[PDB]
Amino acid sequence: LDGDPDPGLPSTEDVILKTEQVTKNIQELLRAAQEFKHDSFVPCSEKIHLAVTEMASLFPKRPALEPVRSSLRLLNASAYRLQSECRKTVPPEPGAPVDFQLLTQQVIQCAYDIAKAAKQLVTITTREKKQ
Repeated sequence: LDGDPDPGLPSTEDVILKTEQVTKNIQELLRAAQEFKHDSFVPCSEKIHLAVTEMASLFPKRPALEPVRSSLRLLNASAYRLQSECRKTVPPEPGAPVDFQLLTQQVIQCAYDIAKAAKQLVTITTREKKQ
């Protein structure tokens, strides 16, 4: 803990590496989709959540940024949706009941959303001065 909300970020570098790593984790989910790797979706989605939680963890329990407050909602929700979506994959036979075709669309939408959501977070830190 500390007290009042923070205007900017604690560590500039930590943020960059935290965001840069997020984009990479997402690529794993996308690449696995095009290569039809439902079994790789479980881990690919998990690794992505780590970057999301790890990044948010660096932030205080009470942010002082307008976009930071909302960004935490979409960011956290992004990793949550991907986990729940990937959680129900089609590792079994190809004739399974699950809609494998729809699965790829779900992971792509979530991955693309979380990936783009990071752009707004990385740009906010760079543009920010905290002086």
